[PDB]
Amino acid sequence: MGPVWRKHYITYRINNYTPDMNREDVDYAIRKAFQVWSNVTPLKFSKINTGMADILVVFARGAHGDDHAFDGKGGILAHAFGPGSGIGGDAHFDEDEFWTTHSGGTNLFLTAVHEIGHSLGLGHSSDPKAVMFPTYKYVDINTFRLSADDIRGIQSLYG
Ligand SMILES: COc1ccc(S(=O)(=O)N(CC(=O)NO)CC(C)C)cc1
Ligand SMILES: [Ca+2]
Ligand SMILES: [Ca+2]
Ligand SMILES: [Ca+2]
Ligand SMILES: [Zn+2]
Ligand SMILES: [Zn+2]
Repeated sequence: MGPVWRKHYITYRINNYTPDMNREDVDYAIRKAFQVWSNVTPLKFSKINTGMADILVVFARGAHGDDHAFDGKGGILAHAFGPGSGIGGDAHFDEDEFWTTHSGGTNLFLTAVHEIGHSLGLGHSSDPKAVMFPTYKYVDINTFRLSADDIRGIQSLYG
């Protein structure tokens, strides 16, 4: 009749690669960040460095055409949205910061999971084990999973 994707296919693209780390690490963090949600949600993501994508990962520094935008080390870690026009879909990371794969300062992968969840279309959870929250909490990329709470939120992407 019939169903009915929303999306099904999430083609995504990076615009530039942060010099703080080597490119492979950069796409790796984001790749894995994507892959997280792609495991729990039926959303079938695909990074294409060449072609047309649904969403775009922005890396700017300071004022990039937002009011708040940026603030160097701290403040906003990153800003992304799903269900909105224009910018909606797209995910803006704090390039001005010094992101790390290891625990270091801020973990790229960690914030990425949060913002990429926004990209799917997630209204901020209220649980500290959940990653969707507006907050930040150091999580083991060893243990690597989502919270039961968070899992309800993400299943809410239908509906
Ligand atoms: C889970 O990873 C995160 C890292 C930093 C933040 S943040 O508190 O610095 N910040 C960015 C963010 O929440 N993006 O979705 C919100 C800002 C309002 C302080 C949030 C989440
Ligand atoms: Ca910042
Ligand atoms: Ca967009
Ligand atoms: Ca940087
Ligand atoms: Zn922005
Ligand atoms: Zn957020």
